[PDB]
Amino acid sequence: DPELAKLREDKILPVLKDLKSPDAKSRTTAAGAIANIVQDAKCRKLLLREQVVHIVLTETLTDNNIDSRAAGWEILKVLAQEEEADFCVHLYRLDVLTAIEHAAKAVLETLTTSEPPFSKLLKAQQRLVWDITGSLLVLIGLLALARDEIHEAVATKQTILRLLFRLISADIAPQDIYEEAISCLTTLSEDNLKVGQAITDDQETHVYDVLLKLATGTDPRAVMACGVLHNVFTSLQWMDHSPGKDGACDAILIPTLTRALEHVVPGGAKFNGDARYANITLLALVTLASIGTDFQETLVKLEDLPTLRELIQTAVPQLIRLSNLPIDSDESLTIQSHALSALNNISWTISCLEFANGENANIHNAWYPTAKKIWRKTILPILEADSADLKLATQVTSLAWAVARVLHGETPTDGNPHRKFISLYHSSKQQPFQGLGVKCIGVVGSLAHDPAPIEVNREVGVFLVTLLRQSNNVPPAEIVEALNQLFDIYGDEELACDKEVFWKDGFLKHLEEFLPKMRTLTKGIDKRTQPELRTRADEALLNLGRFVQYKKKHAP
Repeated sequence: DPELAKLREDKILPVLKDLKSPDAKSRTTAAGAIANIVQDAKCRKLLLREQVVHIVLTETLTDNNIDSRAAGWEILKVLAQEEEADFCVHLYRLDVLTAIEHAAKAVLETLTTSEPPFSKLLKAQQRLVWDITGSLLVLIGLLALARDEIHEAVATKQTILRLLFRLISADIAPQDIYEEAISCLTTLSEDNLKVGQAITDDQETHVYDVLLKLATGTDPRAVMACGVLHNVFTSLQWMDHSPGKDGACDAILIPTLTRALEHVVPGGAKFNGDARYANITLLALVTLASIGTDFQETLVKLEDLPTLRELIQTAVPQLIRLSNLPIDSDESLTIQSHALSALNNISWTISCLEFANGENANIHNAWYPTAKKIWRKTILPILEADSADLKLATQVTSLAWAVARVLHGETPTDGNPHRKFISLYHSSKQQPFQGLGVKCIGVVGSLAHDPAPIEVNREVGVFLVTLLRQSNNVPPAEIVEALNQLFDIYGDEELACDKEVFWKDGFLKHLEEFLPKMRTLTKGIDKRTQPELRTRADEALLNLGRFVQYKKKHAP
């Protein structure tokens, strides 16, 4: 390729010689140059071919001049932001974490020294320190997110943690730096024991107390603090069933998060006069969604369940309200999506509990009427409105499935929701257990249980059986869910749908006939690559055999 040779000749080779040499404008200038050169795919790749990282790690970063070190860190930053995660793995294998640790060491020295105190430095100098800090914070987050192994290595770098704690507790860095430090620590504290411990055991800066005061009060950064504290509560297992210092758990954060949601209204979401308050709103929703997942452990292990209690009484009403706001922008659509996400997580967690035989009766009773309200106030209104967005259809269907799993035959029939989900099912196929197809099958089967009307049961039953008869374009995960739905609905000879549908419409012939196709398809699922699906398919194949013999034994 001759166009690459010239491109290499006229923008790559020159700037690299600039990156080199004794001085030193050229280095921040190199960097700034690369910040835009790096943006082009073809220019970025030539630079990597020209060994820029090796240069930066051996020369630019180890330079006595801070203007040079700053330029070096900027270059690694923009590269990491543009490449895939494997680039971060590469920096990691080159031992970039030791260099980051050394730079954070120097930053921390400069911020805490009285010789001279940081405030007494010339503004141009303080800015370079912020330049570098900014680059480091971004890099640390990207690296942690690239691989679990790198995340754990970062957690062992006590000096990185101390820099974060100091930036957060001293509360004297510029706004963007404080926010990036909060965001970085949020990333590092997610599912990480060592980080959680470092935060709660920090008696140099008492970062945990600083965070706790902020999360609980009226500072506009309350929600940011909440994000970090929730991550550590889950990591350390500070929960309802085993509270942390002074009873600490997710429940103590829910008020602040719910408070953030009442400020959202149809009309004003983000302003220039009010910038990125829009910022609190989505962070609150993201945190609420994470709590909705994480609190599963308390349910397994409502005076003793304050988090569940706060989710039902305080959070969910606002989530419902936000889920159904008039859309008048992209912000309102993003907000609706984030609200559905949190509702979904909360609702799925509760529906995974065993309720038959009067188990978890207290939770069931506390939730049931909220389940019905979500069905009526969120699900139905979205369903009416033939939105073509599959993302939104996927979310509403996922939530509906979660809710219908609790309601079953008591799910409202208002508006014939089953027909819309079946219709959604077919339309999706015209544009593994997380597929939209599976979700449609799940919700529709759930609402068909006795005491659903017989014709609701019949339309759903006939849909499910027709998947078995015409399974050419039906993936295994959908077959497995369809079979399981059928087992749940027609397993009882004393229910009206047994004689009035199962036997009358000849479902048995079609189930029995499916068996060979089921054997074939179950074997086709690779155990190495899809062990969870294969396991569920084998169980369904076994139950299909059992169900067929049972129905024959009880044939009318």
